[PDB]
Amino acid sequence: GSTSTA
Repeated sequence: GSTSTA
């Protein structure tokens, strides 16, 4: 799993 925001 991965989650990234910007």
